[PDB]
Amino acid sequence: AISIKTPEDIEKMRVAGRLAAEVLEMIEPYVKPGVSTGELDRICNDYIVNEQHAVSACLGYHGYPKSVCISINEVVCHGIPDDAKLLKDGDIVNIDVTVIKDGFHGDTSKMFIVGKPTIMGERLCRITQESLYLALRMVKPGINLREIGAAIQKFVEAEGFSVVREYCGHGIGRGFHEEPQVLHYDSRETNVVLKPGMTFTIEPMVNAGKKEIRTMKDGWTVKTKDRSLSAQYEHTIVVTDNGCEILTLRKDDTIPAIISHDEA
Ligand SMILES: O=C(NO)c1coc(-c2ccccc2C(F)(F)F)n1
Ligand SMILES: [Mn+2]
Ligand SMILES: [Mn+2]
Repeated sequence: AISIKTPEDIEKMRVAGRLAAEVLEMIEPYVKPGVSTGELDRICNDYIVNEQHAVSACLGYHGYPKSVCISINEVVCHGIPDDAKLLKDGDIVNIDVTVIKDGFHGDTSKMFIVGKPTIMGERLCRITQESLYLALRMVKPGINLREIGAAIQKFVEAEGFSVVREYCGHGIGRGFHEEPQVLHYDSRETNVVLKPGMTFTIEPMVNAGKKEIRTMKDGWTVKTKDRSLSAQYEHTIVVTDNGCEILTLRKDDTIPAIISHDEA
């Protein structure tokens, strides 16, 4: 079933979501040419543990050995922080954070552009964030999750990009992954009517090239099959009585935290 969070549960999701957003805000001035993804991981984990008094949900997840995932360029997801992998001018890089605080999870990611943007890098990051934002503006009681997936896929494909099918957003709360599955494309299997107090993520992975992906021999790193660039942004939300509240909003987001469809 899909759990409906109590007001107290929602407040705990606000705290966890704020913490996960705050990791992303904290790490920003370290994301520069020449830094290793392994150092960025250590800076995040020390912050989560020592400052936030929280835990990373990534560490030990199915045996995953690091505290965040960092995905550069044609790495779609689950890039493993490594001391030998250096950021460089023109890179696009996703940093994906999940923190557990007081039993609740907050899950969020963004792209950073390192030094001077690529014109595809700029555009792929912007359109991927806008695909997330257009989905967030659709969330309100009574809409079907299926409409939202279809809208994201229409928007991304109109820009000549593709949506990765293997991964989806998800319910979230005391579990890192709960019902429902939030697909970022249209499917006949999606039939979920949203109600106030559902909490879930929207997190499209968008390739500049074709949709197919492949996993490296390391068992974790996922890349586009065509080696096109790939981008992702993720927010955790709660459905409210007339819209949604974005639990993981950052100062650099350009969508409001509270979206309401009442008035009109
Ligand atoms: O919901 C997720 N990210 O937003 C998610 C789901 O599984 C994972 C995953 C999968 C493989 C390796 C590492 C991870 C995780 F550590 F959780 F980020 N992330
Ligand atoms: Mn995530
Ligand atoms: Mn997620």
